[PDB]
Amino acid sequence: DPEVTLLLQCPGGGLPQEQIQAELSPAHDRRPLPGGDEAITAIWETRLKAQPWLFDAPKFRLHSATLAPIGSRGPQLLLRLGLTSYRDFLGTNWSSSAAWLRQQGATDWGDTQAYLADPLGVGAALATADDFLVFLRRSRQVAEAPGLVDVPGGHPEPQDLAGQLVVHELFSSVLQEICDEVNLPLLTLSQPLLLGIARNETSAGRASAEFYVQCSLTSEQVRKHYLSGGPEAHESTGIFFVETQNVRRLPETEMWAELCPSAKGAIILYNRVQGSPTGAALGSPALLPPL
Ligand SMILES: CCNC(=O)N1CCNC(=O)[C@H]1CC(=O)OC
Repeated sequence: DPEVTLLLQCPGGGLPQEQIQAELSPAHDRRPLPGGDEAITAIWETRLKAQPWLFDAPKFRLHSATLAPIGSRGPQLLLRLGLTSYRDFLGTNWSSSAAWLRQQGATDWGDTQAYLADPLGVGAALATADDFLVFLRRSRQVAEAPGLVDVPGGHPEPQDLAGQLVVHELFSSVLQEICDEVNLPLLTLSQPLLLGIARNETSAGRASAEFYVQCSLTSEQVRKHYLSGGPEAHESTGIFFVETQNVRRLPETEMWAELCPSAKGAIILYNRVQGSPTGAALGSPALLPPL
């Protein structure tokens, strides 16, 4: 799977909000482009003069994520974050010249991402009460990954002493994205666990935080809630469900070729962090079938 790389695999079956620190600093921002940020401004102007209803929006930038020594007390993860925008994304990661910006970042800063917006995405492995994960079909008419399978999520917009509010907005945003797209009541959702961070190499290395969320509704109830919004209540064109039993071997299925990179990230991290048992009981052959 060359189009997805794991930046972080969380310990302990995934980290709760209270174990994560953020450092939001202008030291974590994109570097100005070698010939100047006028190249970004020019692409944006061209785009607005075709689609003048488009708007800019602020985004969090991922710089890096450092895990504590395993088994330690205290904060277990430090997220280093800066600020970027939708405009900066369109002029760097989405640019035809994105590979040239990665090579120049390696040369100038020893960092393939130094000249990339790299907005932080969020996504969920969302499990039902009857042990299915939730999948969404993307419209064939959008610009990014048309017609591909996704999981719930999005790209959160901003608003450890500003740090804790930023971690709160990241955990909040994955629940809000589930309520907005799947049409589930907030009180049917567990507090999220962070499983890890995956990078999309087809989008020049931009990263998504992948979470596990449990729903108290069955697959049939989740489907009713999604459909009862009507076609205007969701950006996706359909919903479907795969038994957690079968998610284990999803990379061997014909579905795998249809998953967008960030959804592949969520499923690899679900299988390594919530699946893959370590103890004698769940590891026994009748509960963990060989091959
Ligand atoms: C639905 C919320 N719109 C949104 O988040 N955008 C990203 C920021 N600006 C935009 O103009 C749109 C572009 C887009 O793809 O929306 C159709």
